[PDB]
Amino acid sequence: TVRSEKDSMGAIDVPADKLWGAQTQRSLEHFRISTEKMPTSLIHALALTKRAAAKVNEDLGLLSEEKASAIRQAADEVLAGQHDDEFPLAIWQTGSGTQSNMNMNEVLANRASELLGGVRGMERKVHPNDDVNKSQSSNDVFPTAMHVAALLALRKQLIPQLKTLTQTLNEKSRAFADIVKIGRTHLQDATPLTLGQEISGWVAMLEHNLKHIEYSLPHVAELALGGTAVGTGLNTHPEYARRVADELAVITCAPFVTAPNKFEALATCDALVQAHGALKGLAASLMKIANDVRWLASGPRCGIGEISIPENEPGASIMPGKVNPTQCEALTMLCCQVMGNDVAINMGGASGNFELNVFRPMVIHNFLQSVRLLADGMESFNKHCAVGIEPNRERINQLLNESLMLVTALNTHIGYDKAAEIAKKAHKEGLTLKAAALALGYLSEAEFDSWVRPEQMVG
Amino acid sequence: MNTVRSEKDSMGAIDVPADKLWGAQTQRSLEHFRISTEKMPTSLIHALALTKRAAAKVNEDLGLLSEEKASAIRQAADEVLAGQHDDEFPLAIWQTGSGTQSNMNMNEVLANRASELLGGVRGMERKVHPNDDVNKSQSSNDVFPTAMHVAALLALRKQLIPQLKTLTQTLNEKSRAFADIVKIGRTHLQDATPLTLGQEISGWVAMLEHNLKHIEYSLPHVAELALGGTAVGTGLNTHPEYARRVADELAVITCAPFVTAPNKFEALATCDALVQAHGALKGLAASLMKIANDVRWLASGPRCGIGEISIPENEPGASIMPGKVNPTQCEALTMLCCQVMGNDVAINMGGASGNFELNVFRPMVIHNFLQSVRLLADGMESFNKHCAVGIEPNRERINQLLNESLMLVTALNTHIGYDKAAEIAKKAHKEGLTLKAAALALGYLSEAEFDSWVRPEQMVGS
Amino acid sequence: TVRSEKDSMGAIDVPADKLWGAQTQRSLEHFRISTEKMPTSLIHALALTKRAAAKVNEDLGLLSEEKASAIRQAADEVLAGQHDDEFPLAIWQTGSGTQSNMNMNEVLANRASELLGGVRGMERKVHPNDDVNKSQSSNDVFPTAMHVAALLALRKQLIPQLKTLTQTLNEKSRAFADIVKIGRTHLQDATPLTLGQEISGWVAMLEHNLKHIEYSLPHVAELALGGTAVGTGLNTHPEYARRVADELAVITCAPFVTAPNKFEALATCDALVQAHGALKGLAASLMKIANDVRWLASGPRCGIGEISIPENEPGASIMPGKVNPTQCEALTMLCCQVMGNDVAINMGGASGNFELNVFRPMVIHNFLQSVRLLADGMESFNKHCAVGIEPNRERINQLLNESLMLVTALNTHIGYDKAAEIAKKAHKEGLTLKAAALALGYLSEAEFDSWVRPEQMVG
Amino acid sequence: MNTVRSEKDSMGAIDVPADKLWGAQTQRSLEHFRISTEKMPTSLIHALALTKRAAAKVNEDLGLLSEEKASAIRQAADEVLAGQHDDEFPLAIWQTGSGTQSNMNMNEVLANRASELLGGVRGMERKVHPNDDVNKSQSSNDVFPTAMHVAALLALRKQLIPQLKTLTQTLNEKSRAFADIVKIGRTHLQDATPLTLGQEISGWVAMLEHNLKHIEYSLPHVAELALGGTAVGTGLNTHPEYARRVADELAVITCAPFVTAPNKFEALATCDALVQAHGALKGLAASLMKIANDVRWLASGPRCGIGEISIPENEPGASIMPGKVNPTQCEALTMLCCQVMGNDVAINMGGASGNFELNVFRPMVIHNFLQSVRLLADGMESFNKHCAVGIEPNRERINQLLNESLMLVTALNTHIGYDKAAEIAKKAHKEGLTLKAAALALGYLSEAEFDSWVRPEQMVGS
Repeated sequence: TVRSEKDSMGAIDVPADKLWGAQTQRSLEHFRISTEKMPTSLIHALALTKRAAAKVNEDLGLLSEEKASAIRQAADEVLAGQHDDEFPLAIWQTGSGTQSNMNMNEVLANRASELLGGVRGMERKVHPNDDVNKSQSSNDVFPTAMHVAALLALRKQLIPQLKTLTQTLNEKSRAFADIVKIGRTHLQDATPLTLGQEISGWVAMLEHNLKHIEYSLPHVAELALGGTAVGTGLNTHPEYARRVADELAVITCAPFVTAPNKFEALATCDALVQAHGALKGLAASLMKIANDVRWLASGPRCGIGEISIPENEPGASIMPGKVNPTQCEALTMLCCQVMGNDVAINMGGASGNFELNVFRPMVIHNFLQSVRLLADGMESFNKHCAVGIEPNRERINQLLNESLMLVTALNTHIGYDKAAEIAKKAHKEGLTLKAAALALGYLSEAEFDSWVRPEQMVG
Repeated sequence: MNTVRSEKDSMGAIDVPADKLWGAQTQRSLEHFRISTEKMPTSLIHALALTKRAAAKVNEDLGLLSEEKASAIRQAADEVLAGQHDDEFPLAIWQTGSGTQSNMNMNEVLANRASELLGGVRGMERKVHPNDDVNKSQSSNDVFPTAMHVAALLALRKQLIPQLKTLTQTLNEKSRAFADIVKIGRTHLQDATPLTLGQEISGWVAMLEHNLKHIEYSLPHVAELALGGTAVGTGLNTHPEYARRVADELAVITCAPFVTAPNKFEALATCDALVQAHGALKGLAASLMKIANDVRWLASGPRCGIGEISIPENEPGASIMPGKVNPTQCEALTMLCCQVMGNDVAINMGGASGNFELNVFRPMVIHNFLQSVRLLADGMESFNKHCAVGIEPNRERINQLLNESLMLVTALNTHIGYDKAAEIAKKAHKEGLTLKAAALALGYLSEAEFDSWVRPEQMVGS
Repeated sequence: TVRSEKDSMGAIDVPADKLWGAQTQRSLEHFRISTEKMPTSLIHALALTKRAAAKVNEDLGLLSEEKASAIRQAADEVLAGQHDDEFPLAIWQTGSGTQSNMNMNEVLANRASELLGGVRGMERKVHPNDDVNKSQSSNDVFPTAMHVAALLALRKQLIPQLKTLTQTLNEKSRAFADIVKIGRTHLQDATPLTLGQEISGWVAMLEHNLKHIEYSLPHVAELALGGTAVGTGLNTHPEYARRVADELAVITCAPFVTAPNKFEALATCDALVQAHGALKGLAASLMKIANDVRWLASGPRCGIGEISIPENEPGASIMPGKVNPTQCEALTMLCCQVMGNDVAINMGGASGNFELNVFRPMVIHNFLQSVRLLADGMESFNKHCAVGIEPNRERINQLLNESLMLVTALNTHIGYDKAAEIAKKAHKEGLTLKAAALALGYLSEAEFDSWVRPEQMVG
Repeated sequence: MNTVRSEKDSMGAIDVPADKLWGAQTQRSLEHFRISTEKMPTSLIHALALTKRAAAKVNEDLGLLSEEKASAIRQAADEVLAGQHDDEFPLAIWQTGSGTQSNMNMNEVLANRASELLGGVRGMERKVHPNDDVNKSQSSNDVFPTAMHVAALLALRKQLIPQLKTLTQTLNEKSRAFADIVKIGRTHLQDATPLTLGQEISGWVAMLEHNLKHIEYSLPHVAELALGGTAVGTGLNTHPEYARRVADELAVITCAPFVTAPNKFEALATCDALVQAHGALKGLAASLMKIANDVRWLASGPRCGIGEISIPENEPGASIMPGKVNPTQCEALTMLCCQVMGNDVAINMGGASGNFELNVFRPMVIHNFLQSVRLLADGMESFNKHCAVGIEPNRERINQLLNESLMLVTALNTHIGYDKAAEIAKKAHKEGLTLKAAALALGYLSEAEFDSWVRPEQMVGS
């Protein structure tokens, strides 16, 4: 049931049906904190980092072709989802990510040994440190995997979902471009704008956010690998850093480059602090959009009720028309989460010392969570709410013609002071605008219905 | 004034304005920390003066400081407390992290002024000395945390708690006045089963009562004072009774229950009492945000929103959109509640960042803490007098919304059965009818039966 | 492989080997956001809430004994860990927690049906809404489960671990009460204190934190159950609210009470905002303690090096004595997490509207995570670091006698000005205190070794 | 002054101080929002004056405002910009959430002053009118966000970016000066393989260069101006060229690349540009915290810490502990970096909280944003001139730590083999010896061989 594996501290029992080794087993004894583990995206990024290092070590004559090929095949198995239960370590581990680095070194070594016709354990043919970790430190591997995971998740999950939601809202803005509704400022009745114009604000927000996120990508694409322990690259080949960044760029099809300054790359999480700044901006924009949708849909009788949204959940038959805006609630909740995650990231990023920032597992846990939340949240909100937004045209028109600020249209005809008098009149008593205007003899009713035209008041 | 006076410290001489009472170390800090515009708040300056006044009294009691000097120092401190020397404290929040520079600012101003009170002069011929006399038995390391806690506890007791109690009382009066006004409930922003306006306001009242208790629970820790720990917490070379005596003297002159900190190492190395007390303040900010939002949403309109209540109209804006009045008290309150949340993060970072024997994030921690107390106290005071005391129901609008909603339909269940009641609600919703119109259209009851059976006052409990 | 279950929206396929129903299945379609699910503590609290409601409904004659007993037995199976895979829903769901409430209603109904000799599915003998949810709303059930989970986790996990760590540090403070070391303020050489005194500061911090956490418990013990949809308790028995709080108190052995104001209980998360305030205070204290430990242990040659800590991880044989303070790193990282979690909670708690706060899954996700992190982190730091803190007595004494601030001891003998002169002398040149004092003739060397006694300088 | 002048708005008459230039709406705000002490910063007041000056010019160009009135309004605005009217702006941050009250403050002051410039008087007989003239073509809803962006962009361009560039240059000079000084590395706070002091500082330089680029990427969005959107974003009843013309005029008078916002609905409904730009500022705060901490830790001592570098000694403290000087510039910087983090949270909450056509958390957002810019700009300026320009290595201490560490042992591997080198390191660690002493004790090499083989200058790359 168990196997005895060894490190420099001695022997330790490891489950026979697992591929990790002594160091992973010790971490399981020493870091039994909560339930958060490395996410799949990070495990995959670590496997890609080892795959690239193995290829470059082979190219430089430092690692045999048979070992380099077996390591790459084992890494491909991780990427293919064959070893998810081989990565049991907590986020709340050593702050450099050493334990997860060793987790990957041990799993890949034991598995590559089997691929070469050998066995897992201390008789293995491939060695976690001398082979899988060759030319590397935990110090430069872990920030490399952080940036690989972050850049790929932004490119493959978040940005596509952001574009998809933007396109849906752009279509809605065009479809509702002629529907005049009442504006609200301070929650109070204002002047008209079209529903398409209001939605066009949401679209412009999402377009701006995309640009801000795109501006953060070049820094995230810079990789620490090759800085080794403290940034000098001592005892590495002078071409290794460029070569491994090039290999990661080839195998991921993403524009990874070696970090021009390895001291900044090891001592900080600055690229992720900055990139997460753009994500909390997106969270603030999505919060506003989600709130507008649920407030506009509120009712069906005692709120605003200007739009309808899809009803996705069942309800009591005695309560027809209570449609809780549950996609909006999920989205607003995750936006709060992103704001909190930003604070955790900022504290970790502010807290480097000398040659190494050792808040890294926590920083990447928060960062990748925010990406998942925003990407999946935008997908969910798009599919289950935004694509189905529809106007309640009768309710929109009823509210539009209730606003006393339609009196704006009378300025050019009878002057601001008499328009302000009609509005103050209708407000002080319980009268409409036209009832107030006719009681003052400032115009005829035909003059009113010809001059007060909301469709002419939207620019 | 252009003319200068030469003041000296152990590093040499520096020119200070001739018309000012500070000395060399104040001038060095003023010149070396030209960072933004935030200065020590008056509450903290007063707390520093109180600290020096108490130390002078105790040093005299113990025979360490002459009556003549101790009395002059206390007289100078009383001038500061009376508001006669606000312009003598020019230093930034963004100074040394222990607040040494503001400690020295008080030492220098009080020494120069006490010298004048003894018939002497300000400057290097002074009769009273900032270090040997005004700072006797003290370090910046125990003085500044003491002033922080004195300022914080007095602000909580004298400003925040009374304003919280006043706002709670007003809302309790409104809850009682509106106890019989049934309105539509809202959950998820959707129409829901009814409750009274008084019941809804009673929730706000209960929130403020709970917040008061949480704040009260934080006060004993803030009442613990570092004074007597001196440089590292050991109290080296101070009188064994000094720490208790100075806490007792501060308790006397402030009428507040200050005590000496039982562990001076915790008192110097952390801002933990303020981190915890600010936790209660951010709780209050979250409650006040919710109350303020309920008020402005319920008041929204006057025609295109909810409009269930009216609030006082206090100012117009620009002439564009004539007669439009906004819930500006609610907005000021929601804005300051956001500020308190951000201040909590800054405080938490400073509080988490002590090293060894001293936390040196102190000016920033106390700047944020006292700001949050001002914002919450003054904001509650303003919201109360300019909005809450004048909340009124719009009874016709409340009834219109309630009676035109679908949420009174369950009152029909006992009379006609669930199935017919649900059929009525479904028809009303699909066809845009009131429940009464749908029920009459189906022939399931008479108008008189509907009016007799559908009683909102029977659907809210007691 | 599948079963057809129904709700008011129609039929939907549910895995035959699962116990949930139509509403849980729909939630799995509509809320596919990230990976965070309800934690076990919350699932168990929900099961306890249903168990108590079933007992009270039976006592009041509203639910048959056979159904109430079967529901309680099913709930006990959940509490016994027999149904962990029956709760698949995301945190990022409806903001009231309706979906997880229905998840529990459906699992308990289908299972209780089997316990009565029936089947799962639409032919079941126990019904999720009419039976398992009787007298309840999602609106009052979910905040009840939040408070049950929070109070029990504070009482059973966090507070015991806090007391355990405090006791360890108290023992260390006593053991090192006579070891004089150099104080540091602003990172600079100060006057002496004992190592026991310095550790006594950590102890006092943890004692204060315990009191603050204890002060938060009475509010968390107040339960919303019985407020139903909006707080009025419409269509419930007048004794139900008190009875169900009493039953929860009996079955948990914790002092639960019914909330005196159900409107505050439904419309806010205030008790948890306040309780989390105490937890972020503990995080700030633990951060400081952990930082003191790792800085005091830094080295072994180019830092402070005043204490040693256990070495739990292997290292390269060529690098003996590099002992990374990995427990300190895990602890400081989770303290940053708690600070971020506090911001997320504060935003959710500030964001209630009218009768209901609908940020609840996110609030409780963060709150229970902070409890796990702090409780498990204190356990880990205690077992794997704090219990093994030891002084490096030679290094402590070497640094103690290096500080020029030992010149303080000369004030009472030769006066402050000449003491300040000796210190300014030793600082300006490259001399010790005694070399400077002898070169000035201010004292003999016997006078120096008799007057400068650090053990006499600690109070 | 006790004497009053009666000023009027649409709600009635109110007394204002006779010696002040503001009007009825300023007085109502002053009296109704007595909340704490934070007021509009001078940068924002100036940005409001610039906005009014540009609107007056464009309104004149379009034939909507007489030359005589437009010129007098611009003259009054120039007086504000010249610092002649700071005491005329008494309003709190904690006012209406749109900033209407400060919009009206500028309208009233400029109208009353422009009236005087035309030979008229202040008050209700004035010749120039706050609403019809100074606010022509405008709403508070587009004026306040415009002033926010004008103040923010100018502060970033004129204060923050130049100070960031200056500090970067200083640290680059230090990196070059110390390029040959090998020191011990530290990872996890533990002794690690060596690098040069110049390499370590080059990390700080690279951090500041990256931060500059991130800040620069945020500027185009802040340059977009809401002016022309009026009340809800439609620009109802304004000239079709007004929005472009006023952005062009602001670009001319500020020499900054302002443009009209392509979507006025986004510009009114959000503070998104400032939420994003502040994200870059909190990134800079995290970098500066790390740099400041490296400096104070490396300078720590002078005898019981690290002590690898020396920094300027700028002030003493109190006489207790004589001659002890603290890294006070580092402390001010770390404190303000904490402040920026908290300010980010307050900004994010305000930015997330818009509703419908207008975000009404604006005074609080801009208060925090401009504070962070002042803190970071002035803090970098202060840290540079009072600390960074004077960083110096303690060469003997650096060499002592390096040579007495265990981390040079790998230099022996190629000469005696890994196994003997590891044996030497293990013996040195267990017995408290230097590597040289352990190697000699084992008889594995000579002292001359050790000195020849163990070359730190060969262990740092290039």
